[PDB]
Amino acid sequence: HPLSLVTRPDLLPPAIDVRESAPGTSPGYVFLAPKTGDPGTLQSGPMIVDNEGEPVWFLPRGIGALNYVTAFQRQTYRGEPVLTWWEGAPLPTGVGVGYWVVMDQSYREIARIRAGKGHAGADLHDMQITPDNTALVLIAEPQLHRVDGHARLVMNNIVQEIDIASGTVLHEWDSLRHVDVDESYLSSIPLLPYDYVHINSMSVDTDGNLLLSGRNTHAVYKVDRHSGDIIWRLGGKKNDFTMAAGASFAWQHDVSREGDGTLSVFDNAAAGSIAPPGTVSRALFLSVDTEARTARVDRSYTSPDGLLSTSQGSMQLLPNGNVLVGWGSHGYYTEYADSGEVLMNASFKDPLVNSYRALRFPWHGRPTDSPAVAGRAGAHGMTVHASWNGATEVASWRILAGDTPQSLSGVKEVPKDAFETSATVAHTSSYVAVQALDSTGRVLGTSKASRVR
Ligand SMILES: [Mg+2]
Ligand SMILES: [Mg+2]
Repeated sequence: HPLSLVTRPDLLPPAIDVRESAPGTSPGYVFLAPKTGDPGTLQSGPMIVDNEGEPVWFLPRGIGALNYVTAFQRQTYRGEPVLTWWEGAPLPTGVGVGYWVVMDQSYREIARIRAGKGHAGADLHDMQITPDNTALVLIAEPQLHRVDGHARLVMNNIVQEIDIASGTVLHEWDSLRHVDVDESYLSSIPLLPYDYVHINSMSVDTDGNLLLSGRNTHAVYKVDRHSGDIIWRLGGKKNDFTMAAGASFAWQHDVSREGDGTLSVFDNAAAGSIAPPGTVSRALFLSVDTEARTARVDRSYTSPDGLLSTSQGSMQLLPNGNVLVGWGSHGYYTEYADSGEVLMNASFKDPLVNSYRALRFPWHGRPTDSPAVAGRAGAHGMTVHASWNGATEVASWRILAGDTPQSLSGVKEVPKDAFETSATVAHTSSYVAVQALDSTGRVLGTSKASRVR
């Protein structure tokens, strides 16, 4: 697991093993938020890696076990590509109270999305920036609710649509207001708040209505954007559609409408003893017929390692037709072709490290700092180390050497082959520096002059 970096001893990004990387893997980078279940004694935060698992960007923003990072992905705000992730405190039911960070391509925070007034914070499970520059945020707050005549404590879910610039709440959807408690499949703990629906995904369908994934009800709800009425229920105790054998899902995550028209559902299909022997989690693409009220499996993708993710997970349809799956509780992620052939299979070197999602996006990082450099003298001469956290366009490094910071001269150019590239030179100098070069040889940035040690 994380070996020391010479130029950045403050960064300890988790290591990843790519057991298979066949040709045809979609371009772009993989977005992860590694965590040690929670405080793991290892760094955690948003991470961007390449197809070899080598880190491209890593930002430690963990605060022990009182405040951690999850649900890292790329979104679009005001037509510009941005980074979003969640930070906050965990709760016993597995939900959290926190906020969402919005950061630009220069890696500075440009916005922070919080729950509306009157609520402690937003839940960690999902958040979606709409093309209307609004925020779909999930609030999970305990409320007293009369079930079977008994007053009980239940885990209510509120979905708010919030303008980013003003923070004003434009729409609000109360789950206890449309979904009954006895629709849940989860057994009742007498002291814990009854997490009856446990929404973990929010998506906007092609018609503008909302698609909400209820984990503990095994159901997907189509909600009118304005009136808040439930259009239909897919799965669960009040299912509107006819299901085949393997079309029914359970404890599912990450539901969205795809370009081909199918509905994507990550069927975890199990929980942690609170599943039939042999079941595996599967990535589901379903064709739903609203006229006949039926839904069948278009295609499904299973793990080559026979994994059964009891929680978390993600799926993504890539532009070339590939399917990228994040196995959630299991620290694996797999990219398939349409035919189901495995193109990329990767896992964290530490088995205790996992990520909520594993998504692929193109990214163009423009760091506002300078490259980091370090030089160590020796018998051969000098060994020069170079890194630039967040830089995506660096193709090679130019090594500068000189006796004074003002008399630096270029001695050697080497390709970038890792997050931190190391190269030796047959000379010994008093100062070294590096220049990051893109594929055409244009200079992207220059490090400070570093005294050789
Ligand atoms: Mg989302
Ligand atoms: Mg998805």
